[PDB]
This record gives sequence, structure tokens and C-alpha cells, in this order.
Amino acid sequence: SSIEKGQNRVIDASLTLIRERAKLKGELVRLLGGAKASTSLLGVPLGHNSSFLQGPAFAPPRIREAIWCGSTNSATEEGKELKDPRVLTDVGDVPVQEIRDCGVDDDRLMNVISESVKLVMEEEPLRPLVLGGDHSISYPVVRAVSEKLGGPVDILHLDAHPDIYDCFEGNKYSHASSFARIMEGGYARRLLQVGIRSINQEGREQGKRFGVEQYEMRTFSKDRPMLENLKLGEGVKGVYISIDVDCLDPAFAPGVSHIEPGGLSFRDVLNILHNLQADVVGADVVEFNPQRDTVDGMTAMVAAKLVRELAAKISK
Amino acid sequence: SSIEKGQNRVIDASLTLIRERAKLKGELVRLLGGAKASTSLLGVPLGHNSSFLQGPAFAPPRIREAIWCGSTNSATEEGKELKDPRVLTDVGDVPVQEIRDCGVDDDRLMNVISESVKLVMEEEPLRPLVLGGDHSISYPVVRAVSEKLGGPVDILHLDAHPDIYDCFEGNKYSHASSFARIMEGGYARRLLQVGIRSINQEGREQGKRFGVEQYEMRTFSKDRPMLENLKLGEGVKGVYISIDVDCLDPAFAPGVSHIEPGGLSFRDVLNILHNLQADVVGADVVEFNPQRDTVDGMTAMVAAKLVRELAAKISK
Amino acid sequence: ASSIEKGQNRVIDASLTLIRERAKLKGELVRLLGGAKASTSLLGVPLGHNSSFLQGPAFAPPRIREAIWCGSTNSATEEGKELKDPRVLTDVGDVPVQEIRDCGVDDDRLMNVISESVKLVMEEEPLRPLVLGGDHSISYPVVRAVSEKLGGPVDILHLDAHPDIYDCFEGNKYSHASSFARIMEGGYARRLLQVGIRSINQEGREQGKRFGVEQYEMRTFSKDRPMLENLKLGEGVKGVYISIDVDCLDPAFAPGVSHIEPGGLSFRDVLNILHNLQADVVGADVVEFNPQRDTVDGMTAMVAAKLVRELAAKISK
Amino acid sequence: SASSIEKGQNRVIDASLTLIRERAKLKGELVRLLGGAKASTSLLGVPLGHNSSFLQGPAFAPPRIREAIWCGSTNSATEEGKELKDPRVLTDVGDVPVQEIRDCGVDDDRLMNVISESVKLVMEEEPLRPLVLGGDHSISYPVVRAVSEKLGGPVDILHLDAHPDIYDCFEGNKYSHASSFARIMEGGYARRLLQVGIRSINQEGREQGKRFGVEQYEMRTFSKDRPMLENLKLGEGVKGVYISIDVDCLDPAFAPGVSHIEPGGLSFRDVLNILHNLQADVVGADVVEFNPQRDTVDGMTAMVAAKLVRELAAKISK
Amino acid sequence: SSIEKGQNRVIDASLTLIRERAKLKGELVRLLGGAKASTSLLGVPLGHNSSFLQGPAFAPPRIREAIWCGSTNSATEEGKELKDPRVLTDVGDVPVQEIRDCGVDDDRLMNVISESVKLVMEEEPLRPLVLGGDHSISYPVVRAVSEKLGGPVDILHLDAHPDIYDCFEGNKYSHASSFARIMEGGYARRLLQVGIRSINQEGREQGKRFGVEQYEMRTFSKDRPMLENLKLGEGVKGVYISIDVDCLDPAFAPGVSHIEPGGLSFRDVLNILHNLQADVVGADVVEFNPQRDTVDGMTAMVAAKLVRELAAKISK
Amino acid sequence: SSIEKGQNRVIDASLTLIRERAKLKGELVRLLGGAKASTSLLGVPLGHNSSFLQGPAFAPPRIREAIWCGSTNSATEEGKELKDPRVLTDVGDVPVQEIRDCGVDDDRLMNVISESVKLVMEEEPLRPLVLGGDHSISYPVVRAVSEKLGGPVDILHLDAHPDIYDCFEGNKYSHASSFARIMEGGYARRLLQVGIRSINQEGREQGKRFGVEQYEMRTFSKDRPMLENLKLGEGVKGVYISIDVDCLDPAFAPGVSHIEPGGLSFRDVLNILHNLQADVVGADVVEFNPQRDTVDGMTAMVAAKLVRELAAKISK
Ligand SMILES: NCCC[C@H](N)C(=O)O
Ligand SMILES: NCCC[C@H](N)C(=O)O
Ligand SMILES: NCCC[C@H](N)C(=O)O
Ligand SMILES: NCCC[C@H](N)C(=O)O
Ligand SMILES: [Mn+2]
Ligand SMILES: [Mn+2]
Ligand SMILES: [Mn+2]
Ligand SMILES: [Mn+2]
Ligand SMILES: [Mn+2]
Ligand SMILES: [Mn+2]
Ligand SMILES: [Mn+2]
Ligand SMILES: [Mn+2]
Ligand SMILES: [Mn+2]
Ligand SMILES: [Mn+2]
Ligand SMILES: [Mn+2]
Ligand SMILES: [Mn+2]
Ligand code: NA
Ligand code: NA
Ligand code: NA
Ligand code: NA
Ligand code: NA
Ligand code: NA
Repeated sequence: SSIEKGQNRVIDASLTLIRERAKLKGELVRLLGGAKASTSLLGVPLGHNSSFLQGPAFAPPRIREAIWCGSTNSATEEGKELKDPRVLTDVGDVPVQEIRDCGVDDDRLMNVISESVKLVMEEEPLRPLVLGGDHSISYPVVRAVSEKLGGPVDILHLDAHPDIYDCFEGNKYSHASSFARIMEGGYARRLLQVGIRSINQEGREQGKRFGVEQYEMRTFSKDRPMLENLKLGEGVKGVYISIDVDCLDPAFAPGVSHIEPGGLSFRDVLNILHNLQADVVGADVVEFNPQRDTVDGMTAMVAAKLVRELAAKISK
Repeated sequence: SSIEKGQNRVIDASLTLIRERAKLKGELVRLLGGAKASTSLLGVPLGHNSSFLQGPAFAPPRIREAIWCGSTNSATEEGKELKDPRVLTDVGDVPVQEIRDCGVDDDRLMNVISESVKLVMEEEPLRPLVLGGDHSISYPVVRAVSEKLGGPVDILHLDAHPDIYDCFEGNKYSHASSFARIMEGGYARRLLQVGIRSINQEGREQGKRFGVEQYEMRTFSKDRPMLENLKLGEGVKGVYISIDVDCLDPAFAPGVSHIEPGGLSFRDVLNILHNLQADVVGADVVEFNPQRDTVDGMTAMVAAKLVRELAAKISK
Repeated sequence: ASSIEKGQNRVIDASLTLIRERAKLKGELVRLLGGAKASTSLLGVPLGHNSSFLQGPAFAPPRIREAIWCGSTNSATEEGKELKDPRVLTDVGDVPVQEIRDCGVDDDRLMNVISESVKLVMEEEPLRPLVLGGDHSISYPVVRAVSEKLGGPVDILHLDAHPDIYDCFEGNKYSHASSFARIMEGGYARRLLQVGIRSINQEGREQGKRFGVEQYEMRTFSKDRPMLENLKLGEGVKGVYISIDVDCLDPAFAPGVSHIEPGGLSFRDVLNILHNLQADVVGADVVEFNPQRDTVDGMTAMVAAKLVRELAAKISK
Repeated sequence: SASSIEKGQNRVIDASLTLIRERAKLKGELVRLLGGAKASTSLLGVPLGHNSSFLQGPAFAPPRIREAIWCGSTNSATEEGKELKDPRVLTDVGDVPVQEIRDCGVDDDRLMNVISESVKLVMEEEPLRPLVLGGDHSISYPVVRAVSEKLGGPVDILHLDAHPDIYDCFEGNKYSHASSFARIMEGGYARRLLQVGIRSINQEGREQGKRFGVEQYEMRTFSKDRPMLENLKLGEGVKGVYISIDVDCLDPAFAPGVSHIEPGGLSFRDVLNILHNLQADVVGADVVEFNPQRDTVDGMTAMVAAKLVRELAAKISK
Repeated sequence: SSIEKGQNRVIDASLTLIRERAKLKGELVRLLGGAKASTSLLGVPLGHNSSFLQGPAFAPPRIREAIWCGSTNSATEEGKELKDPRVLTDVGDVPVQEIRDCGVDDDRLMNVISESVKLVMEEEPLRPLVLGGDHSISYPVVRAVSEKLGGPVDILHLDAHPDIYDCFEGNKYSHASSFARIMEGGYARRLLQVGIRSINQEGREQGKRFGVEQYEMRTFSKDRPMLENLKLGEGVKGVYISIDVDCLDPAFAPGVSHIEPGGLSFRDVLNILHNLQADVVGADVVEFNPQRDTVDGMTAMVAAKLVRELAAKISK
Repeated sequence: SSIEKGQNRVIDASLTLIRERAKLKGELVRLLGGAKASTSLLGVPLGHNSSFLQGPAFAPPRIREAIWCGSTNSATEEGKELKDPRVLTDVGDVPVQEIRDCGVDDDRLMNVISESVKLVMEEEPLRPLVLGGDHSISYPVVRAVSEKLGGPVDILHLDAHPDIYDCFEGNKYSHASSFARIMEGGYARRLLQVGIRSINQEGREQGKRFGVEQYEMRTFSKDRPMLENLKLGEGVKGVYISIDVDCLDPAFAPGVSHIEPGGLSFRDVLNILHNLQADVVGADVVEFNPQRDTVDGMTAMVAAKLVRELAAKISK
């Protein structure tokens, strides 16, 4: 009624905001010349699919402040210039809270996040890097990348958790279920999960069902050489990388909802990302919880540096 | 100039979104009936006019979380029910960071902010409670309130500092120059400044020159009775309440950019607000810096409860 | 079968026997020194599971004891009593609440154990119980136990941001938000003065009006302060019980709470009320200190400890 | 007089042991009624910190550990796949009421004897095996003594710690947390003592290791020693293996909530590489020296302590 | 024993260092003059007479950083300019840890503290404001001011504690015996102890024995009107103010070694200082413990603003 | 002009204080007999050459406290006894803030630091270990060591940053330029920078210009065997080791002005220091920022243990 049409006008004005801002970043990259791919940040400030704490809703603006901190320089480790738009642009945040606040259901909210990602991909040669937000957001992002490209992607999923519960606590959009949604829908072929150390019988059974390659930290000593020399995406249209910050031991990343000892070092993660051979078509950095971070924002710098090194990898 | 016209498509859509949200809230309040005035939150995540720290840019979403925290109930001290839209609605945040990012200068930003305030006012019978954001925003909110209403207002300005510097560090939009801009444009008649304990010889000269009633904490013992029995707005369009969070002793409100000992207690602030007779037309809660808050968000709960009590006074 | 309830009973009985043996030694110490009319004895009830928001008060009583004896402090109360005199303060320790919960004991029988533990202290004359919470749910079994033992209602001074008189908060009758409904329902309290109230809803006020509760809100503290720094309670009944939720204090003074509620009393405001109260105090509690929410140096532990020290000087005589 | 004092204390001690015995009896009956278990980890808390040389914070640890084991952020499966809500995998007989026993004047010899008897009460309920939550490292002595006396012979011990804890009498306290492994080696309770993660030791510690034939692995040789330490075999021919983990075996990056910050320690993953690969019939274990008052505001060291307890439980239970 | 020539030239070089900087500060003040009194800061970074924590050793450099923090203005509540050397100069810190390390005894160390205070006074028109350090430093500072002026002073002593034990734990220089030492020496006519709330039998007896006026917080309701209208020094050499930061409720000043609930507000102390009628000849601000302070240095700001307000009272 | 006269009397007393203390330590070392080399701590509390925060100004006293903490023992990892003066003495802190305050320029302040180092070196057989302070101090320290020994040294520089900017933000004494100053003076033959992970085009170009061996964390897997087997100083005057605490991953060393994820573990650094073959003639531990440390001083312990293990290596 009056309501459904009111909701459509807020949704439409939200998509228009992303569309106009993408257009300006696309024109800016196309004007400078030569880029084959150019990382564009899209923020999805959503936390209500979280099982424990909703703090990731507040992450994307903290991440951006950390990327540009006066304490850092603008060069990535392998020497890309983050001030160059062909390396990194930013189309801003999906207005999630404003959409929820007007009574929009999750089916439609997640549809708006997909469309938001399509708006970036439709500006050549931008490729999306999504700032979460809780891990529920990887389903509408991966769906949007798969649909746009016209086939399943191979995924590298860095996570303490496999996020492959059929329906965690009745919520099909649970942050603990988004890789079940992705695999059910035929949006991914290979799913490599690395850093896994919190998994139950359902996680293992769902892993076998979907053909997932689950690397547990209890075999990391033996798996490290293979994980520091990954080659992904041959025979599919691209590779997507999803990083839950909780792939890192809490010593490196305390600013997470799920503290799970025995994880990767920051340098372990960069060894995997730097050495990965892959046509990276998209990526996300999720589950940064600023409310659980240190008083000085150490996990914000962790999330920012992951974003920066993913941008170097995506942009070419 | 393809970008200069493109800036306008970002602004148009930015304001479109505020209006589309404003109408839905408008409609729900008019459906319910009986409201003369209805507090509607409008966030202004702007901190780049700050002299020391830009942390208030992150405040409005934290304030909103604290209002609805499971630890609290939805009753105000007086007994007003915050779940009733006649009492409180929220039109969300102005996308200041997106606007800044598409290269728009401060003139047009502050005008977009003024226009956004006007969009809420044009939806009867909503009255704007702006969540700052640094002090800089009061000037465009007040100008927009003063323009819409057709003439000057009187201001209750609760703050440790007086913020009437002519031009502070060469920025005319400085959070320290905001009330100099307001007085200069005759948007205010009586400016009552309360909780003042950080003032310089320029602060006093400008206060006399604009005929400002500056109450210093030095005389609070004698002043309390007068301060706890205030009446304002007779002969004017209305009364604007600008509450900088540092009016409170840092013991109550650590989460600010300027720690200034010898402040008000939270109860002192409620004594003043509960007792003040005013036609309140507009109110801001500013300078709340989450990056300076306690790990448990004590200042977020302070900001939230001042918003709640301010909304129980504005709503009628 | 009923092998379950009987096994639970053996654990409950052993739990109560341990409080009995501890209370006896403290009793015998106070009697052997001689001259006490009343001797504050601490009983901890490390219980958090009736909270609506955070269960951290389950951990408070050990932290409060540490703060009472911190080497940064001396052993004198403000009005000059010696806390090292067992006649002024003793400690019978903690009800083993978690271990009773862990063997499947329901809340009715668990609250019965708390009551029975309070009686066991009262039955070593001249001990009077000062209970360390724990969440505010515990005041119900404590006040029930004191009233039943003294054989009549008491007057209660209740210092709290919240009135805690929901008929059944979230369906739990033992909710920390319902303990003073449970108390007034049972006729264990004649007068109930609630002081520091600044978070209350229509049901709060309707339940206030129903049970004859005197609700002093902070929006009228300027006016009410003279009368509140001059209380007299308990005349014509068995005595006065003082319940202090640490959230009566503004969070500036007491951040270590589950419910941050700006606009509360100063610590000095609470000692003015306590010091000047005229009352034969038969029991007290300090509840809702949440160590998990405290500063890293334990400021709220020192607050809860000093409230305990000033209540002990008041109860001991 | 002053001998009647000892009789009142004995009433508190007996009431304390009776309470542990009754809790242990329900846990043993539950495990046995479910059937099939050969061994079932049962937690025993010993909230003792007064033998500490710097901070007594470990007295507050056991309840914080239990909370973290059941934290709603976590799931109930161990890394290897054991279900912690199965009583045959984990039960909990609660805490020894240490503070109350100290508070009625009981001397340290009698208090440590209570800790020993409490451990035996768990072991007496077949098939429970004790996993002790400290508490400072002093408690390892009475625990290891009870396990050895009850099994009727020596155990091999894996001791994970920044410190060897083998001073004869640290600051005149024979029950010092820095002397508990001297107490253990003097009593004949151990065949092998392997000390892993050592990085704070002096000549007295090295001399005491030689005197008792302790095998001391220092972090300065961890590059060389790692393969050996990640393939340990212990307890063949004796009553089994006891594992004592001082949380300060971990670099303080991983475990800040300790009284003794000693940079250059093991990663959490390094410790699980050692535990997971250890071949051992583990007859008991402890997790000690978690200091909640030195932890982060979010309890990161509580979650470290809890995950060590959970992984040990998965190893003890079978 | 060539340690004597060393100990001696270490001491001489320490004293030289203060003489030289006093000479420069004096010259700068008279250079453009018309000042009767000018406040000069002297740090005594001494904490080893503390009974619990020694953290006050580190305070004086932290107080200086807070006085000149970019978040603050250079004007005092009354309106004096701290950049004006006539109002405030700074002669740096007595090298206490350096004198300690060469094996010098507490008797001689405290003499150095005394000598160092006289160096500031010997340089007209400088008046010493000492940044502690623990409360032991007040004995030698008051000794120096009294001997230099040749007569006793009236002393306003703000503290949770009376610091008047005969020999706390066997140390006659205990921070808990400074006022026993002062009273035994005849340096004070009147001693007013304000904010007392941790006192035992020995505290009351020593008080009665020395004629000390002990204001306990439990009578502050009745004493406030009187404490906010003091008059001291009339007839004797002048007024010394000693301020233990723990005079303030820990809500206002958590950065102390002794947390003692139920203290004064920051505005309470300012009401006492602003209305104190007195010729103030010296003052100290002691027992700030930076190791117990909040992460953002609230108590540092609290000690700095006491120093700034004291300097506005002392300078003229 | 008598200002200039004043400054020289202050510098002289400042040097006179280091001379006399170093005399007492040399005499003590010489009287115990047998030492070839004896580590002597010299503190340089200087932060104003920092680009981001001046916290390291406060570091040296907090390091000393950590070295002697009652939670620790006095043996190093390889068994040296820190209470033996032949293993460790301390000549205390260059009075940096007193020299700045009397208006001395950075040229002369840096020369004072050089002179303070030589005063240690002139007391046989002390060798200097300097506690920073920000990285700017390495230049005047190495310049003094090289001038004193009459030739160049090899340097091991442990840092996240190369600090080799020509003129970072206009300041030739920038903490980000001190190795450009060192390499321009010919004070060093080899400069091995280890743990580098924040470097731009200028850092790389300047590295090539001065022949710097730049070991980046992105090749640490490959490089680790060679870095745990270093031999330096053969055919030159010896080896100087500079340790920026931010060489460590912020997981281990959060108390730094520059959070840079993906660094060395503590054990990594000790594997390098313990296996290094070198005649170490001097060392520094710089850029510990206590205002960014944990509430319990974790980074203070890290800095203390680096100092302790360097002392074991320097003393012989
Ligand atoms: N994304 C994190 C989900 C955590 C959940 N407790 C699990 O079992 O994984
Ligand atoms: N709004 C804050 C203004 C602070 C400024 N340093 C001043 O001197 O006023
Ligand atoms: N300066 C503080 C002294 C504190 C001591 N516990 C006392 O009894 O006063
Ligand atoms: N377990 C901690 C003991 C620490 C002691 N300072 C030692 O030297 O071992
Ligand atoms: Mn996930
Ligand atoms: Mn995860
Ligand atoms: Mn302002
Ligand atoms: Mn302000
Ligand atoms: Mn309550
Ligand atoms: Mn309450
Ligand atoms: Mn140990
Ligand atoms: Mn240890
Ligand atoms: Mn004092
Ligand atoms: Mn004091
Ligand atoms: Mn550096
Ligand atoms: Mn660096
Ligand atoms: Na989450
Ligand atoms: Na600001
Ligand atoms: Na609670
Ligand atoms: Na300990
Ligand atoms: Na002290
Ligand atoms: Na720095």
C-alpha cells in the first residue's frame, strides 16, 4: 500500500546515491587511462545478522579513517599508490540502517546490497571490495558478482568459522549461514576455507555436501607451503576473496565478535594473499567490530591494511 | 565541469533521500494524530571543522544504538513513551562524507545541511533534533531554522567554551567560530551560554559585541537558581538548544575532544532542561566523540539520554 | 527418577552445613571478645542469572572483599569504627550458588537456600547479615528470611536508579527487575522508600501506587534532599533493611554496573543519607556491582567496598 | 584454648570436602548412566593466589574460565570434534572453598592437604579424571601429589611455562608458586619433567634442574627443538601423564592476563601443536596463572584459558 | 670515598640547572614588568615515599603536557594569559632519580628539594608552584618557603588523608607523615585539612596535638558556606596551598594511588580557591599517578587546570 | 643576548651532570675488574621530531621501571646478571626538555646528545645503549660513536620504516630521516634494515642511493635463515644496532606511534639478536610510546627485555 511505495522511493534514492557516486569514480578512472581493473570500496554497514554482537555495523567508516591515517603512507607493501584512483576509489556506504528503519524485510535489503554491487561492476573497469558489516553480506555480494559475470566464482574464504549452517537460529541470512546460501545458489564452484578452528559436525557435514576444501589450523603446520602457493580460478570466470578478520589470532585482531585463539598472524595472511595467483573479481573484509577493538584502533589498522593489500591485488 | 554538475546529482539524491524518509515519518505521525510538535532526529556526521579531533563525525549511529539499548526502558524521566512516533522519529543521517568525497566545498556542504534541516521542518509537525557532529553544524542548522521560521531565535547554548571566535585557525567554519557566524547573520537575538569555563579575551569581547549572556562556572553557585528557572523566546520565532556534551564535567562525559574540568553534573543539566520554559523549535547534541569514550560507551548513554529528554521537551 | 531431586538435596544440605560451620566460628569469635549488641557479618550470594542484560554481578563478592582490605586503605570507617574488630565486621563467605545451579536445582529451591543461609547467620547471635550481591533478585530471599526470622515486616530503604517492581519481568518472577514486587506481595515490608529512581515506566509507577511505595525520583532531588538526609525508619516494626544497588550512584561514580543511567546520586549524597538515617538496621545488601563493567583499576569495587564498610559501622553496635 | 581452634577449622574443612564429594558423586553417576566412557574430564577450581610473588589475581580465575568455556560467541565442539555438552567429555565439580578455609585461620600445609583430598574425591568417582583450574602455580604440587599417590606410582609431567618454578624456597615460602616443581621432584611423584617455553630462569633454576634431572626447553632453542616438541611421547611404563599449563607459556601478545609479562613466548597455535600431537595417557592436568585483573576489557585471556581447558578435556576424555 | 666529590658535583650541577633557568625566567618577567608576583613551576619527580604505588614520580612531565595541550586555550577561568611569563614561567624538574642513583640519602635529597625551591624565590618576583611527586615533597617545600620568609604560614591542605602519622611504616619522609614533619617544625600557624574522609585514631590525635583544623567530608554539607569563604595568612608571612589530587572524588580524579570514594567535585575545589582571600606565597599539586589515569589522561588535565588556576591566584 | 649566555650555562650543567654520573659508573666497573665492555644506559627523552605523536619523549623512565620490575628476575635469557655493574650501569637522562625550553635550536640539542654519548664512551670500558625517545636520536648517537671510534660501523636497523626520507615534512631532524642523515655522513658502511613493511618510492630510491640492504617483511619467509645467521662489522670499527619497537607486530608492541600490522614476533627479534656475530659498539631502543601502551605496560616490558638482551650482547 502507501507503505510499500514509500519503501520503494527510499530504496530507489539509496541506489541512485551509489549509482551517481559510481559514475563519478568510473569517469575519473576512465579519464586517467590504462587501468584493466580498479578497486572500488563499497561499505555495507549491517550487523543485525550477527549471532553475538552487532558492532560490525559501525566498521566501514572506521576502516576508511584507518586507510588514510596520518601515521601511514599511501603505498601498499608491493608499492602501489592508493591515491591513484585506478588503484583505489570509494563509492561510500549502502544506507542499510535507513532502509531497515522504514520497515524493509531482509529479502529486499539483501536484494538492494546485490544491486549496489552491480552498480559498481557496471562502471568499467571498477571491481568491488566490500567493507562489512557481518558475514551475512558475502551472500548478496557473491550472488551479484556471479550473476553479473554469468557463472560461479572460486572463493578463498579466510575465517575462524565455516559459516555454512543451513539455518543458524532460524535466520536464513545468519552471518553463520552465508556460505550455505552461496553454495546452494550455484554462485561458487570451489570454496577454500582457511583458518578454520571453530567448527561442529554440521559445519563438517555441510562442508562435505557442498565440496568445500576446509583447512583447519590443527593441520596448518603441514598445509602452510600449499596455502602460500595457491592458484585459483582456472575454468571459472573469476576468484572472490572473503576475509573475516577473525581468521587472525585475537592477538592481532581483538576487535571481533568471536574471540577464537590459535589463528593466523597478519604476516601469514599477507603470505597467502601476495602469493595467490588469481583473477580476483571481488573481495570483502567483514566482522571488524570496533566496539571490541583496542582504545587506539589496532584492529581498524588491521582491517585497513587487509583492504589496502586486497586493492593492490584486484587493481591492475 | 562534468564532475561539477555531477556533484549536483550527488546532492540532489542526498536531499531526495532525506525528503523521502521525512515524508514516511511525517505520514506515521499524522496517522496517529494530536501532535503539535514531534521530535525527529537528523544526524550530521561532520567532524572536519574540529580544531583537535574529528571523532564526532562517528557519533550519530552510536547515539541511536544507546537510545534503544536493551539495558534501558523506553520511558523518559517525565513518563513520555519514546516508541510513540509523536514523541520521536528518526529521518537518519545526511551523507556528509560522500558529499565531501565528490569534491564539494564547505559553502555548498553547510547549505546541503541547512536544506536537509528545512526538509524535516516542511513535514508537519516534525521539529529537528540534530545529532552532531562537531559544533560547526549549529550555524547551518540555526540559519535553516531562522530562515524557515522567518526571523531570529534565542539560544540556550550549554558548553564549556563559547565558540564565537571571529575566524579560528583561518577556518570560518571552525567549531570554535560557529556562534560568531550565527550572531553575525542575526539568526539569534538572546544567546545564553551556560557551563562556560574555557573563555579568552576574544571570547568576552565577541560576547559583549553580540550582547551574549555568558554564564561562567565561576558564578554557578549564585547563578544556579536563575539557571534552574530560565524562560526564553518571548518576542522571537523560537528557542534553539545547542548542547555541546562537554558542558558536563568530564567525570560524567569523558567522550569529548576537549576535556575541561569543573563542569555541570548530568542532573544539573536535567534541572535546567526540565525547568526551562521555551517554545523549543530546534536542538542539537554535539561534540560527543566515541573515539574518546569509555570501553562500555558511558558518554554514548549520556548523549542518548540528553537526546531522549530533549525529545520529551520538543515533542508536544 | 527422584534419585535426581534427592542427589540435589545432598548438595544443598552440604552447602548449608558449610555456611553453618563458618557462621559458628565467627559467632564464637564475636561472643568471646564480648560487649557486642550487633555484629555485621558478610554473606556473599554470587548470583547473576536473574539479570536482564549482563550477569557480571555473579563475580562481585570476591572483588568487594579484596577492596575492603586493599593496602591503599586503612581499616577505620569514616565515623571511626575499627573494621579489624570482628565485633564490627566478620565474613561467613559465599553461598556456593553456581555449584547448586550446576546440579540442576530450580530457582525456587535455589532462592530457599539463600534464605536458609541468611537464617543460619542470624541464628549465631549477635551476627546481622550484610549480603554481597550478586543481582538484585537476591534481596527477595534475603528480606523474606529476615522478616520470617524477626516475625514481622521491616521498613526498607531501597537505593536504586530502578524500582524493580515489575510483576513478572520477561516472564521470570525471580527477575532482578521484580524482587521488590515479590517482597511487597509477601508482606515482608511495611514502608518501601525507593531513592535515586530515574528509570521507571507506567507499570513502575502503577505498582508503586498499588503497594504504597514511596518513590523519590531524581527530577525532584533538589526539593527532597533535606528530607532524604534526615530519614527515620522502622518505628513500630521489627527494624530496617537497606538495599543498595550500586546504580543509585551516577555512573561517573559507579561505572561498574549492568545499567548505565546518567543523572544519579554522588557517593557523598549516599553517605549523607546513610549517616543521618535513624534506624535499627537488621540487615543490608550491596548489589549489582558488575566487575566486568568496572574500570581497569576497580574504582567501582572500591565504591561497593566503602558502601559495605559504612553499612557495617551502622549495623554493628 | 588454642587447639580448640584446630577443631573448629576441622569442621569447616570436613564440610568443604563433603560438599566436593557430593557434587563429584552426581557427576560420576551422570557419566556412568550415559555409559561407554573410559575417562571423563571433570573440572576442579582452586581459587588460590596467596602463594604468588607479585599479584594474587589468579585467585579470581576459575569462575572467569567457566564463563568463557560456555560463552555464547563460541560453539560447544573442540577443534578435534568432541562435544563439551556430553558429560562423558566434560563435567564440573566446582571450586574448593579456599578463601573460607584460609579465613578461619587454616595453615598452608592443611590447606594444600585439602586440595589433595579434593582431587582424590574426583578420581574416586570412576571414570572422572581431574582437570584443575588455578589459582597460582602452587596448587600443582598438592594436585600432582594426589594423582601420583592415588594411581600408586610416578607420572611423566609436561610443564608449559615461561618459568621453571623450581627454587628451593622462593622468599621463605615453601608453597611459593615459584617452588611447586621443587616440591614435586623432592616427593618422587614424577619420572620425567619436561619444562617447555622457559625464558625466565637463573643459575638457581638451572642448578635445581640438574639436581632433579629436569628436561628444560628454553625459547632461545625453540627453532631447533620445535619438531621434537610437536611429536612428544610421554608416560610409557608409568601411571600416565600430567600436563601443567601456566598461561604465561604463551607470549603476552596472546595472554596478557598474567602476573608475569615475559616477552618471547609460544603462540596459541604452538601450544595446540604440542598438545594435539602429544602421545600420552593423560591422567590429569591444570591451567594456572590466568590473572583476570591483568586481562583485556573483553576477557581475551579468559577465552585463551577456556580454549586450553577445552582442548585438554578433549584429550583427557575417551 | 671519591663518591663524595661525585655525589657533591651531581648535587651542585642539579642546583646549577635550576639557578640558570630561574635566572632566565626572572629576567624575562622583569624585562617587560609591572608584576608583584609571578608563578614559576618546579617539578619534584619523587615517588619512593609512597605506601602503595610510586607512579607520582612520572607526574610532572605529564602535567606540563596537559597545561599546553592543543585542545585547551592559554586563558584561566578568571582571564589571565599563561603564555605571559609574568603569569607563568617553568624552571623544570629537580633530577631526583639521578641524585637517588648515586646513593645519596633521603635527608640530603630533601635538602636538595629545599635548596631548589629557594633558587626560584631568590629570583624576584618568582613564587614557587611545585608539581609532585608524592606528598612527602611538601615538608621540604614548606620548610624552604617558611625559612626564606623567616616566619610561619597558614596552610590550606586539600586531601582525602591528613598525612600526619608520626612515622608511617618506619619512614619519617613517608608521604603519610609530611604534615607531622611540617607541624613539628613550626612552619605553619594554621593548617586547614579539607576533603578528609580516610582518617584513623592516630590521625585525629595528631590533629588535636598540633591544633590542626580537620574538615571531614561527613560534615561538608554544613561546612561548605564557610570553606567557600576562607581568609588565611592575615598577620603571618602568607598562605601555602598543598593539593593532593585525591581531595577530588575518584569520579573526577581516578589517576591517584589511593581511590577514596565520597570526595569533592572539581568545581567545589575551584569554589574554595577562587573565593580564598589570601596572599599566596607558594603551592604544590601532588599525588597525580599517571599509571592509574584513564587512557586519554583525564587526571593529567585535572592536575594541569589546578596548576593553571593556582598560577592565576599566585601571579599579580 | 644573555639568553645565549644562559643557554651555554644550562648545556654545560646538563653535560656536567652526565660526566659526573658516568665517572661514578666507570670507577665502579673498573674496581670490580675483568670487563672488556660494559653496557651503560643513556636516556634521550625527545619526541618533538615525531610526525604523529610525541609519546616516546616519556619512554626512558618507563623502560627503567620495567627492567627492574619485581615480576621479573635479574638474569638475561643466556644467563648474564643485570645487577653486576660490568653487565649494566645507567648514567640517566639527557635533560632534553630543559634544553629545548631555554630556546636552544635542534642543531645544538643534537650536538649535546652526541657529546653525552662520547662522555659515556670516554669512561672505559662503558659502551652506550640509548633509550629513546623518537628515532631522530639515532643520527647524533651514531655520529658520536663513529667520530669517537675514528671510522664507519655496520648497522642493523630493526624497523617497520626505513626512516630514510631526505626531509620529511621540512624537518631534516625528522624521525623519518635519521638514516638519510647517517648515510650522508659516511658514519656507516652497511645498513641492514630488517622488518620493513611501510615504504614508498622515496624510501626505495633513497635505499638504492645509499646502498641500503632493505629486508621487507613480504620476503621474510625466504630471508629468515639469513637474518638468524648475520655477521657484521668485519674490517670496520664495529656494529651499531638500532631497534624501533615497531619492528614488532603491534600484537606484541601496541605502544608505538605507528601501528603497522604484519611485523616480527619478539622471539623473531631475539633469534636475530642472539645469533648475530658482531662487536657491538653501541645500540638504541627507540619509539616506545607509553601513552599508546596497554594499561599494564606490556610494551614497556618488551622495550625492557630488548634493552636487557642488548646489554647481555654488548657487555663481555
Ligand atoms: N560467524 C561466527 C558464528 C559463531 C557460531 N557460534 C559458530 O558456531 O560458528
Ligand atoms: N570548541 C572547542 C574550542 C577549543 C579551543 N582550543 C579554544 O581555545 O576555545
Ligand atoms: N598518603 C596516603 C596514606 C594512605 C594510608 N593507607 C593511610 O592510612 O592514610
Ligand atoms: N612464576 C613467576 C615467578 C617469577 C619470579 N620473579 C622468578 O624469578 O621466577
Ligand atoms: Mn565468518
Ligand atoms: Mn568468523
Ligand atoms: Mn562548542
Ligand atoms: Mn565545548
Ligand atoms: Mn535494582
Ligand atoms: Mn538498578
Ligand atoms: Mn609457573
Ligand atoms: Mn610462569
Ligand atoms: Mn596526601
Ligand atoms: Mn591523599
Ligand atoms: Mn624508525
Ligand atoms: Mn618505525
Ligand atoms: Na558480529
Ligand atoms: Na572536536
Ligand atoms: Na545485572
Ligand atoms: Na600470580
Ligand atoms: Na602515591
Ligand atoms: Na613517535
